[PDB]
Amino acid sequence: PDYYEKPFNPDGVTPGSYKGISQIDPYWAMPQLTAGSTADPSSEHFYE
Amino acid sequence: GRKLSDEQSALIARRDMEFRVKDNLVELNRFKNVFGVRIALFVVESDDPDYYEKPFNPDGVTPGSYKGISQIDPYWAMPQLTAGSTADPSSEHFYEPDFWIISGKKYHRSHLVVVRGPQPPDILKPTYIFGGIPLTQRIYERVYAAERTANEAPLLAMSKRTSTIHVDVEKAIANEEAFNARLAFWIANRDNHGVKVLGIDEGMEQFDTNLADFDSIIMNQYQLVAAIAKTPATKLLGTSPKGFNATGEHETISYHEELESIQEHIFDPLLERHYLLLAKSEEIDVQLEIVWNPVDSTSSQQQAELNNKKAATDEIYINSGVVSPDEVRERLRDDPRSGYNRLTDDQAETEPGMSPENLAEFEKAGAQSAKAKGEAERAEAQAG
Amino acid sequence: AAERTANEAPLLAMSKRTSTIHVDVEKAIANEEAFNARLAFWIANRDNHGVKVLGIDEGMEQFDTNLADFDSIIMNQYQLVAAIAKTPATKLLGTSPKGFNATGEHETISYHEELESIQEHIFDPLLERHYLLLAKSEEIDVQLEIVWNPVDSTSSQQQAELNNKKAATDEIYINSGVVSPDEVRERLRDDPRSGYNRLTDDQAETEPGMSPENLAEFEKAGAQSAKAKGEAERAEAQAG
Repeated sequence: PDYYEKPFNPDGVTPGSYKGISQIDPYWAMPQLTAGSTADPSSEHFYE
Repeated sequence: GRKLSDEQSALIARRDMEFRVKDNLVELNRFKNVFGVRIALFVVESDDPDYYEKPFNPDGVTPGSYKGISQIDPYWAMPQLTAGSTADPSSEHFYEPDFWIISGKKYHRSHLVVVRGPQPPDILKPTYIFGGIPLTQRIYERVYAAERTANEAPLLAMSKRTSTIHVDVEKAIANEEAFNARLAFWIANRDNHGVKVLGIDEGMEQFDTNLADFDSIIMNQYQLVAAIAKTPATKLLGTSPKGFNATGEHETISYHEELESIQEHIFDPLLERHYLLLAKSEEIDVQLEIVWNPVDSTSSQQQAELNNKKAATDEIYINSGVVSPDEVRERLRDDPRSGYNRLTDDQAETEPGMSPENLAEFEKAGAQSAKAKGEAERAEAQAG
Repeated sequence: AAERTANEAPLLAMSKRTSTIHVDVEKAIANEEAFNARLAFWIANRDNHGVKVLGIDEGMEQFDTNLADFDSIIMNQYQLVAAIAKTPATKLLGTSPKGFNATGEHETISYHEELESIQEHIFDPLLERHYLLLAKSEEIDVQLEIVWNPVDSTSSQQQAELNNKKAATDEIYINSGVVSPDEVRERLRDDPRSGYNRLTDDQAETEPGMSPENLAEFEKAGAQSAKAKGEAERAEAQAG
């Protein structure tokens, strides 16, 4: 029910589950920032 | 990956002949450029009243049902949006019209083939009624400007010089119908090597106009028009504009590349769908693929040293054994540009590298080897 | 800026020439509708070879505008526009701008360089993940990657002269035994620009140096060697 919410795992691929490619305009998507990404600049994942 | 027999080749050839495929392709591209969106419909006769309602089924084709291709102008059809198409941006078919209204008849999207020009953003799609950006909208203003600038020059040239004289107009209007007659006589008989006589209190002056700058403006406008249409000016105008280089080395390359892009994008899907439907309609149990001829066009000479260069390469390969005498034969047979196009059904040598000279030395080397082998054994008779 | 500057010139060309006449306006407004009629007749029938009659106290004067400077401005603006887009102007406008030399050799190289930069950066990760996920979904238990075709575009003459030069390289290595005839046949098969795409499933000779002429000289040298050795023992049969 929440596969996209979990982090990606290649081992979870169901045969025939792949359907196609979807592209979204920027005004339909709103990014969300967590406390982990804004912890300290020493983190490799700072500000995305 | 192999060549089909002659009977179905002739069948497909004639079928395409009475279907006017090339006309359909040309009109498709032309009206797509003109209107920004074009609709292609494939007519297939079925007994189901709602065959077009159901999504297209490849296996639903009945023999001999196909009839041809029809194209619909934008102002006849009316798109319709289902709830799923406008459900959420996550869908792969967001803002994709899944139904079209043509004179009250419903057609599913899968049954149609729609080609689009430039793609507007999603928010601008409803304004364009889910269509591409028209080229006429992009070009009409500049076309008008260029045409008006071109037309203006002869009008100024026709009135380049004006001549005026001064005279006591009171005495002129005192008794005219003779003053006018005299001046009309002068105008009628006016030329060089004649003398005009005036009084001491009058004068005469002339004015001109310099027209030595219109050409640059006209050529700049025409160059801009050529730039808008993504076509070299040497085709629209038939000559490079004045003062511009006419090397055309990269221009022809870019034009050929654009033509290849058009071939890949617009003509490929309709042709693929047509050929699939035709093959399924006439019991053709072979899968078909489309290969395009080279877009570059050359005169007879360039063809001559084109063919010779490949011929030289072929001899290098066959003597080295990498290729065989046969596989070059049908390669030449498949190429229509090759000079030899009336080939028979005869077959050449199939073994790789067995040239007539290579085959000649095949037996000569082996035969001498046996003689050499026996001689050593014959030498072994003595000293033993 | 470039578009408005381009649009300005034809309008000024339309309004290039201005003509004026000085008359006694008081008399003209004393009784018009005939002055207007006469002037309208003059405008309607105006051309060269015609003469205009004026009073002794009147005068006529004309003006004109020089429009020989717009072209350089327009081409400079368009050159800057093409510079911003990191694409040669010869493709945006179709020709090199006025006054700029048109060698164009290095600009094609720069555009090509930007082209494989785009190919490596934008297109590569999406397509790579797509192929990985397709392989996982379609139970294809083979690891695969992506290799890119050359970015340049060539004509028939250029392609033919390209293939001919490569053929010489193939022949020189085969005679020296660097590569095997099949190992270049497969390369010839996979090349898209190569004419030979109808190759069958047959396999050619597999070990390097074993060329059709290298066949013949091999057995003769091999066979003649045995003959010479046979004579060696035959010769030594006598003299001891």
